[PDB]
Amino acid sequence: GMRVYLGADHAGYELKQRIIEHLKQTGHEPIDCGALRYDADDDYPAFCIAAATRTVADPGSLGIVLGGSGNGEQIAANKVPGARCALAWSVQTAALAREHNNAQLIGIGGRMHTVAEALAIVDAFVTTPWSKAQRHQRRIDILAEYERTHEAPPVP
Amino acid sequence: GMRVYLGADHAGYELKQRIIEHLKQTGHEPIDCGALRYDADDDYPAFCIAAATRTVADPGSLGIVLGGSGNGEQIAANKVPGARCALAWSVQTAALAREHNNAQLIGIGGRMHTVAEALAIVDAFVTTPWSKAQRHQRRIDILAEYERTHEAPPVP
Ligand SMILES: O=P(O)(O)OC[C@H]1O[C@H](O)[C@H](O)[C@H](O)[C@@H]1O
Ligand SMILES: O=P(O)(O)OC[C@H]1O[C@H](O)[C@H](O)[C@H](O)[C@@H]1O
Repeated sequence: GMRVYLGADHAGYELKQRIIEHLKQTGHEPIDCGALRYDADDDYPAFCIAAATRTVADPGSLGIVLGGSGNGEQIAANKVPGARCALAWSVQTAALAREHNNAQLIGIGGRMHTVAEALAIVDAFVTTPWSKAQRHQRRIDILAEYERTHEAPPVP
Repeated sequence: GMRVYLGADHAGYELKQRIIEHLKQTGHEPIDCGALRYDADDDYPAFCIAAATRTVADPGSLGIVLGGSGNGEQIAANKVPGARCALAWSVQTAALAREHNNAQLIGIGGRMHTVAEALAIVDAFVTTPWSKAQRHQRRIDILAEYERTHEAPPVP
């Protein structure tokens, strides 16, 4: 049972609703950060930042951000200090986001997948463990340090 | 002809050399930020931060970050202030990254695509114009302001 913060704009809104239901039915705890209704002109960054901020503030939780293409949503989420947001476009990439990047969040482009495909991605994301492998941790650490100082690490 | 800053770790290294060749042959200006050799144990963040930093520092340029899965690489690039790095997993997502997100960078997962698929992704990214549509600019602006102030925009 994972806690999962969900954020979506209008383009991800109906998929977000289906994912909430799916997560409830599969033993997890979805928390809706908005949008709480369909507003055709609404702007994804607020909801992505909301979901990412909550996820980083609640260590051990996960987050999913949803819009049309997934890319703006993950870009926005990655601007939150400490957040690592992968773009999940397949079951394999959702799994690797957890296993290699210890990604707390994924973005999913609601316009790029059928509901069934999207729910399979969600499943992979919420069930795949972080490997804790030394090299993966080292790379996350290097990034975390860069976030702290904004000093670009040297290239060999 | 675009200027394109390229970064890669060992997993994206061979694909990078291939993309450099392709960009030269198609009238563009690639600039290699490393890795300059195959090193099986090397760490993607420095190469991605390097490419993203150079790209943001040179308005009008684009950048491409390359690794195994693409996701760690775009996460790293997105930590650079002002950088918008999309995960390009298809010709469509490469195109929309430019059209909708005015993304200066894409990440590509070398282990996820054939060379021919990757090069078609590259072509879409370096030839698709930014739309400049009001709503897309507004969202990019909202994100830039969050980046500047870390004041999370309010959610309805
Ligand atoms: O405003 P519309 O619905 O056309 O587009 C909204 C979408 O724009 C871009 O594609 C963003 O990456 C994001 O996915 C957002 O959901
Ligand atoms: O160290 P190895 O080669 O197993 O993996 C390296 C890869 O790790 C992760 O997948 C990152 O997202 C990135 O794609 C990197 O290139």
